[PDB]
Amino acid sequence: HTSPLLAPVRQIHAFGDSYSDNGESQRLTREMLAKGIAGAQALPGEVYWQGRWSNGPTAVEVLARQLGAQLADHAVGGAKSGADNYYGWMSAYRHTGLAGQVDAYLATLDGKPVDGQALHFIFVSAADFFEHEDFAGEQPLEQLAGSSVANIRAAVQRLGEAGARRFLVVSSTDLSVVPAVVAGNRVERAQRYLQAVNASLPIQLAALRKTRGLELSWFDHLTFSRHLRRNPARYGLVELDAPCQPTQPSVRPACANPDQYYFWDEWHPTRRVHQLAGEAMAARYAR
Ligand SMILES: CC(=O)SCC[N+](C)(C)C
Repeated sequence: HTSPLLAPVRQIHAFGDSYSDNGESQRLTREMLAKGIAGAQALPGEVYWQGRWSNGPTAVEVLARQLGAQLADHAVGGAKSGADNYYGWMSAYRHTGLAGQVDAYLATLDGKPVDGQALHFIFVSAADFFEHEDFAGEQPLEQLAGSSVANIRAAVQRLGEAGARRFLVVSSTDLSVVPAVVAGNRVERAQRYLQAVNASLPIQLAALRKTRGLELSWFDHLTFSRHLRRNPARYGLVELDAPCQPTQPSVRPACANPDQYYFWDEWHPTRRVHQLAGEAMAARYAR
């Protein structure tokens, strides 16, 4: 039996990575390029919609629309769970990881309290895995997952310390079906990492929720994607594996029917999947 819906939401503060970013990586990389920061690149790039790492709004943007909430989206594409980014060259200008987004949010309150009614939305950890795989991190995956979990728990604790009371934390996504992971022959590594994060993180968050009297909702993105991918026609999806917009090894013309595709590029879902995800996340809350 379902439990009572949570109270309505009028303001979201979002923290996370390319699965949430609604323009920050674009703004920050333009700033870095202007300053001549060594190794800077324009992100996300030309085959993306209005600075989102997709062809349309991210899940948290759709969540805000569904709930009748204003969104302050602090998320930065590439953000790790700790202080820094997949893009190592950003650290010279800004710490854009979850920990750095939390520091910047708390430092910019301008003598105002944290809004105890605002939903603090956290969606991070994929970049920890992509960085470890792409640049040969030596940490065993079980230790990398434990660091991801610790970093997310520390973020919730630090936001709660400052006055936050309401959270929605998203699980790891199914990294094991990401086209770049499939192409890297890294399906089993992704499965082991995401299972370690998803078993441990909700245990840690439940303990913290009780200790600090928080309203903290857990969104299991893996259950969500397994249901979509097992029953795609129900959702109007046709292609679950091929990116609509190939970028590796080079950019090729986009598919004609992007709303029938799961993946936009080799790492990121389409606007259609972000829409279903944001509707699914909204299901725990009253409008
Ligand atoms: C989940 C993210 O923030 S990743 C963006 C894509 N990347 C792994 C190639 C940096």
